[PDB]
Amino acid sequence: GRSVDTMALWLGLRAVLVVAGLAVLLQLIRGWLSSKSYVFNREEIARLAKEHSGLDYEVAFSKIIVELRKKHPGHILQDEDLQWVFVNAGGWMGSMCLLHASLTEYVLLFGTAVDTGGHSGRYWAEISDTILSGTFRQWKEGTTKSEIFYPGDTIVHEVGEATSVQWSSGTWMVEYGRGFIPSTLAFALADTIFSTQDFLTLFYTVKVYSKALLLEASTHLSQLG
Amino acid sequence: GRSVDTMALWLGLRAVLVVAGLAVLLQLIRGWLSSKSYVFNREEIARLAKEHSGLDYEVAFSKIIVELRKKHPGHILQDEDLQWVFVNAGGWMGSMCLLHASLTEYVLLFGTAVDTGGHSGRYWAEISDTILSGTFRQWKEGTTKSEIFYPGDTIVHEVGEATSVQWSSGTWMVEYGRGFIPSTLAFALADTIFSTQDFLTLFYTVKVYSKALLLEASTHLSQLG
Amino acid sequence: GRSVDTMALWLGLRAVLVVAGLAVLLQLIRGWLSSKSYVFNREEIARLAKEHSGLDYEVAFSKIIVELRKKHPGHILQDEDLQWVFVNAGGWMGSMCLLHASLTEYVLLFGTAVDTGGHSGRYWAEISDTILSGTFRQWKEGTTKSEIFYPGDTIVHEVGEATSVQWSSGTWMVEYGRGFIPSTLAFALADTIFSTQDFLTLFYTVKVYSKALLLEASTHLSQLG
Repeated sequence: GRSVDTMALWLGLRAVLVVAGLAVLLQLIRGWLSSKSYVFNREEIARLAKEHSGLDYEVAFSKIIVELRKKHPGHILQDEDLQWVFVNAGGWMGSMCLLHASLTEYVLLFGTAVDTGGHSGRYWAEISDTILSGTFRQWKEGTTKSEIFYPGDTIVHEVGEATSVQWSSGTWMVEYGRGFIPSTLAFALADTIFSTQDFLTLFYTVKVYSKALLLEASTHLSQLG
Repeated sequence: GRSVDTMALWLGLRAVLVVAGLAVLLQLIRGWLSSKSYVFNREEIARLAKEHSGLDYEVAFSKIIVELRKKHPGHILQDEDLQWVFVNAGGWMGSMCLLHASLTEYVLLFGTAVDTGGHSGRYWAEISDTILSGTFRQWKEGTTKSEIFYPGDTIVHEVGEATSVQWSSGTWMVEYGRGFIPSTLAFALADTIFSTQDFLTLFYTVKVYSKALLLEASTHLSQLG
Repeated sequence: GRSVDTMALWLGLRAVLVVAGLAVLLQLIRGWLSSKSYVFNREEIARLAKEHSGLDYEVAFSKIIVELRKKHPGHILQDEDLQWVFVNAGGWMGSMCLLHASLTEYVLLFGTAVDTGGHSGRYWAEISDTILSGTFRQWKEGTTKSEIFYPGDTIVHEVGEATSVQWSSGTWMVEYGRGFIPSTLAFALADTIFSTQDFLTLFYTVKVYSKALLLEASTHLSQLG
């Protein structure tokens, strides 16, 4: 009767429960025990972006790239490899210009020229966004109220945290990520696979990521010999 | 030539047509013949929520939970099992606090602190939402115009109906569902599987559902002996 | 160590790269070499829609359908086969009324009664939208700025181009598509498969497409004999 169907549904739900829980456990294990060698730190990136947040955001972009190259030679992509690529993730749409990426860190310019919003993703990485222009509304898990952030502010999405994110048209920011960067890739690509079907954008995305990894390997080789 | 390719495409479309049609038919068969034993009714929930819709929505939440426990002992989750869980479904993002769930009914608090919107889902269940705060825009199938609803109003999403739904930031409501509740689960989880990749949220969701089912079974056992 | 994991990740990224690149190449090959026999042209559709864009959009809809039937008998669906069907694609939600479809062309009425937005899709087809009412914000790839278009304006989404699109509530337009129309179908259906789970909407969609193809075949047969 209804009791048997309730029992069966409960058994299936418990199966899904243990699957999802062990997936979370494996994410934690891969992340906490991942290597932690860092070229940048989030305070450096945030201070650099905040200093230029009063400029036009594209002038700021350029000045930030020049300063990052000056202070971290061999770790920022060259001009020929810079490209704006759409990012469809968690139900929102923006675009990125990747400057640096390794297994443990990334640096990029991010933003959107449309009003958009959705899920932030949940992964073993600490992400920080410093607003150059626009507005960034963040809604944290377990609460019924959200906060707006403005140019000059830095939002820190912490390890294992999930939020709702919402950007107004014309919102541009500098983003630094630290942790187990591969664990973000799935989230970064899901809407491309299951929603937009935009395989040229996927091509561009994996292309620039591979170029950033190759730059880091080349610099590591040149500095060890 | 083009005639043969047109014929082939038409054949494939007819295949998809009969597949989708028989899926709809099976949904109807599972739903209409599902059991219909009810602890609540939608008018009771709607009147209770409308009475408190002039309060702050969190005060209303608390008073509604207390009254539901008083009038339906053994059918509302205890305080230790109440939790705000994100809900990513149909392209929109909100959050729920489940109070009751069985095979045939559910009761929850729902809302969002971001502007969001998307598909309502289509399933064999009658859903009713009573607005405590915010605005709820509903766009029904087969029409070119939408309607806004305000605090104190109840929206009834009827069995087999599909709509577009849109909520402004700070919109909170009391939701009651009646029908074949499992048939909603797929819709409730799809964006988590194929968009957000947030497996800890999936864990939380199946956890609270399983707790609600266990409460209902425990109460059924205590009342039959 | 970290060097080996970096190498492995780079190898996997290169695999994804060549897969996506050859998918794009196959899309280009199927599209460029597809047949190019056309019943309409985009200037005709755009001029007809622009002429009536000062009317109420539903009066415009009707007058446009009457004129299209008068000028292209046997290529527009009859009244009994006209239906508003929800379209969930690329993270946005609208609705369409298909008037014409073949392997190489389509004509439909499109719009939304909710604020929505997302990815435009990327396929080997040239799409043109003439706004009857509302606003259409378009954000092109490789730029950090978007443009708003108003009633009477035509937006041309070109072959292989990807954009972000955003419509305000009450935005209605006339859409003409030219190219390899099947290559759009995946994008048109993805959110239904992986997000909304709305199989009755999928039924309606493949039903009207099949009816349009059958009309075109019937007219081709009646005109060749």
